[PDB]
Amino acid sequence: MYLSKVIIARAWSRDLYQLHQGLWHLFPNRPDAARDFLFHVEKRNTPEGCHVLLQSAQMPVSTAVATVIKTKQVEFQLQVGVPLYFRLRANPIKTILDNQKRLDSKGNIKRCRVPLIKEAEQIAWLQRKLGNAARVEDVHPISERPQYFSGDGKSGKIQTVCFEGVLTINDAPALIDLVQQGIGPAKSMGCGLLSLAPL
RNA sequence: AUAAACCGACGGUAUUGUUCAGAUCCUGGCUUGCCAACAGGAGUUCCCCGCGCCAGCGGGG
Repeated sequence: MYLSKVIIARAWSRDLYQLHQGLWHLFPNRPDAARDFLFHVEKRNTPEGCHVLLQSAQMPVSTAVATVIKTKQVEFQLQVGVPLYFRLRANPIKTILDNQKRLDSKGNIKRCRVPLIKEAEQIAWLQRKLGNAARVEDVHPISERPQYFSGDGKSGKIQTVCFEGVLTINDAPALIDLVQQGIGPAKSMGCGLLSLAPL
């Protein structure tokens, strides 16, 4: 597992799709299939590009558009019952089936993921996702701008929520699994990266 | 097919050498951009795949 800080040129950073496709070229294997990586956008505006915190299973190699600043080999050593700081940009949703009777490819009724617009439901979603791995001691749900994107031929939305707070570890391997694999949908759109720190 | 018809105005040639546009000059003095203002109602968020479905839960992009 490798943790890095990467910057992407503005000309290759208009949509989250462009961020994904641009970050992709740091690991040349086809088809891996991958992503074996997660990332979190901290600064969105140029120059030089957009700053990103990239967790991966390989060592990134800088390209023309994607520039690595620092790289780290890291082993998460988590102890039980220890208070920690956490940050997680996530996509809290509810899969429901459409009030409009739109049709998918199979001729059945289409489903839609909808944002949870109430704090209680978001926090409930969070502690639910964590489960027996950890218990949320304190949480700040930061409301973000709705993100839009393009490609391949579809224009869609990703409403994100940025959780920042304190938690306590109950089970370490489960939490390591949560960090490594990611939490929630839109993992390719810069969600699911759980960042931890000591207080 | 007409004072028409047939029917070259043709050949040869550096415009050349010399030349500071120079010296003098504050654009200065006087100026509030002020008065009024919840962003809140909203769970739609576009494409696949697996398992559910008076519910929905996930995995990819």
